[PDB]
Amino acid sequence: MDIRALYDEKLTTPEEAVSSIASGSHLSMGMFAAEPPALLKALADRATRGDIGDLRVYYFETAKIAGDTILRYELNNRIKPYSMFVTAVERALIRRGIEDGGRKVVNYVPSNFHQAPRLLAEEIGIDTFMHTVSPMDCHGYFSLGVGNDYSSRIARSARRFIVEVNRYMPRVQGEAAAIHISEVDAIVENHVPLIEMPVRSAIPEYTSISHIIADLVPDGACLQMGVGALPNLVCGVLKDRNDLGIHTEVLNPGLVDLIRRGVVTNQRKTLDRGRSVFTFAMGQQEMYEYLNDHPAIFSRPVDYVNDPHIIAQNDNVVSINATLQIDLTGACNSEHMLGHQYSASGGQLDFVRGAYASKGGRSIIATPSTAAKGTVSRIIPRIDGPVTTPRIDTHYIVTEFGAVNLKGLSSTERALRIIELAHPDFRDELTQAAKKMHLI
Amino acid sequence: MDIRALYDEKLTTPEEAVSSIASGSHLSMGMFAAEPPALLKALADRATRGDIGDLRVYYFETAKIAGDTILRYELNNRIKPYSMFVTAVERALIRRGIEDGGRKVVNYVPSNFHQAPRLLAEEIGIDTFMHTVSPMDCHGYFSLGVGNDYSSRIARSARRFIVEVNRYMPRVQGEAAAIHISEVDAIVENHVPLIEMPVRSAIPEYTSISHIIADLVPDGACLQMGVGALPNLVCGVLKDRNDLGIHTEVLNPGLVDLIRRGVVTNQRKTLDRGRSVFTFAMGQQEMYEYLNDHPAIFSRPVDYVNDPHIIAQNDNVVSINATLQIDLTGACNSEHMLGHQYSASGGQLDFVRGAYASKGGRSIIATPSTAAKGTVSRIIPRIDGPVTTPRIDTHYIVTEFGAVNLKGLSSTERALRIIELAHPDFRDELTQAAKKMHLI
Repeated sequence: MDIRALYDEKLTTPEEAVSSIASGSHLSMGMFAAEPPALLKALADRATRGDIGDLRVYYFETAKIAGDTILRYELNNRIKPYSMFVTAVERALIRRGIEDGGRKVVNYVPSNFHQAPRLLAEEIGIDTFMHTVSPMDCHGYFSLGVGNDYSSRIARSARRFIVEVNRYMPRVQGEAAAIHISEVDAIVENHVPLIEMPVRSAIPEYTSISHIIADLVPDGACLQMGVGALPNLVCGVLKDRNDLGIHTEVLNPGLVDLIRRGVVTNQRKTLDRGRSVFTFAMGQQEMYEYLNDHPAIFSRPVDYVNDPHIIAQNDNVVSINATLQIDLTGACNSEHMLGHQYSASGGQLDFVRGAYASKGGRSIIATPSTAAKGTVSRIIPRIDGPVTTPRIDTHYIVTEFGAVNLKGLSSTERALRIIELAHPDFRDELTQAAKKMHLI
Repeated sequence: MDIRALYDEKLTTPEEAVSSIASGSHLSMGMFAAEPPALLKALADRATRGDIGDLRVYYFETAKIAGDTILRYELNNRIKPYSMFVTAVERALIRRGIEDGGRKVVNYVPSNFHQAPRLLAEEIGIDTFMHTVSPMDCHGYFSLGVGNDYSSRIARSARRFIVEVNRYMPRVQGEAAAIHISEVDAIVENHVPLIEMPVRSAIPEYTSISHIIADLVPDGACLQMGVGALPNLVCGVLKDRNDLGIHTEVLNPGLVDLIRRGVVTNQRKTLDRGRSVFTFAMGQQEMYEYLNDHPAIFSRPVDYVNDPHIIAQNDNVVSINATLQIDLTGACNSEHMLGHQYSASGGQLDFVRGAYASKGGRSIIATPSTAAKGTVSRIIPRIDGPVTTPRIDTHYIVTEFGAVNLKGLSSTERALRIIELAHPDFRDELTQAAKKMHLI
């Protein structure tokens, strides 16, 4: 089996590589940084030329890469976004559509991220899959790098798999993370830095928040850190710990810093002992570079990583997630769009459930108590509509004013303890609302 | 070892049995038919005489026995309902309380039923547990009979366990279903028929619904279903099947009929092969008598039965649940009280999740399309507030007009297909609503 010959055989231009994708078919691509820019630019060009139509693209975790190519508003009639998370890119599209005669331009597909591999392969069906990969090694394998998720599965289930080789994509070890040249239909090469998450600055509230959380992290904790600035930054208060583990949905810079520092050994885990487990990674160049050939990091597919039964196997799980609002029932909301709920597709609830089921486990959902320079309360009477984390599932809630374990508390006990986590400026107003709702 | 000597030492009157329960303590009891009428009457009398106070009662599945005695409105100032399900009994109390100067008289404790054993025993803590049991056998064991649920844990974890022996309570085999006299603190005897779930008349829509559902059940299916005329009718249609299995939260007369007919054999199950598994039972005298000493019926605790990971290990699970409303997003609502959501505490979602995870599994949620002589649609634009089954979890929905599998469908595809399950009188209005909501 000659790999070098197979490679040359499949190597081609972005233009020719995407030239065969059928109108009326289903396409998917990797998450975030994995989105292949050369391939997506060439696909967008096809649409611009009017050479493809009715192409449904099903995907999670949008990046400017897709935002600026296939997803551009002008192509919305030809490349139809079947978005499975609604992010800043989709929010902008949706608002533009509303302005343009109330046009629906984003087709949200409700789902559980943890079920994405089966949903895409079996319910939806994907004909073409495209993903950035690390360069082929001397045994004929590419790596999915920062992506496993549903990507490992759809790379195989799709009729055609097209890869974009990028020397900047780290070579990552993981379950089905390695792709043999024989599993690939076409190859293009494009060496450019991976897209980064924005770096964010700490706010004063994070000191209290991080301090409160630290007191809640037991010896040998097995960490998951949710998306957002808060869990990424709170991670740093654990610099002084030892023998921590990682089993997380998203691998972020804060977690990788703990690995770098030797804080994370993974020696107290039941599953994947000795290796930090994640399903996809987002960060900056320093983090991406560090992942390359790292023998103590191991990606796994999302249907493993985000299975609460699997999460719970490891003792002393600590899940730290952020939210946008907490209401007086103890329900939480991470959705930016008022009156909508797309964020429930995320893996937050998987870890809320999984951490609580872990022996010695704790789920923490945290937020500053206010927004807009202290003028807006993030502790509210009642969330408008369907929630992200239901009140029956919430475990620990934290603001800069303290922590409350909600499990086993009555609705009266909950409302009273939650009001005390609000900023003093709002407690009277919240107490009256609770009275009106008959929560107390 | 001398069990008759132990029985005689522990045997007492209901009045004496409940006399040492502390004020300001936590009491729990069995579910439904499990509630002990003589003990509960004696406890209520104790409150009436002003001899106990600040007694919190934590419980699920209320029955007339509880409503008639301890839960009587007039005793609300001494015996505090910390209800974990809100049923007809609590709805009546809540409404009466609002009328009576807007008083809060029921204190809902949000939870997952599947976590009840741990929540009651650990976060909440139970000082006294009371449960009706079958007569002591020659080895010194009583059976919890109709109830396992969280009862088998709390009978052991409560600081005192008081039983009410009733020869009408069947001797049921199960995991931790049998409790030795050495584990019982006091005994009273009260032989009276168990309370029955009322038999309700079928509505016309159930004929079509039971056939659509039955068409979705293959031979070898492993069934879970609720109580009522509809499930009874479904079981009626299923009388022609073979080698069905049972793994259900509640065991009902319909399922027991299939056992009696030899339709249910449990030979195709992966877990508990050969035995019908349930966590509590509700029905009529004929069904209760049938459970007595049945070697092929096996109760198990709710943290096993309602664990989606456990449910999913059996192939071809079919979960059949009812709902009150379905909205155009595919979310379902089972809560009777407008604007509120107490029904999410029930096990419906456990089985929605577990059935989908099962190999060949299907979760079905069914409702007639209208209410009130066809004047009100049960298919609605949008549920008012938090839901029972989230749109991200719904699998199959059914009305008298057919069935839809929602998995993998966009918001537009869902709305369009769901409207076709609504009564013709409402389809135009629902389509308009869908457009306004920007679903389509």
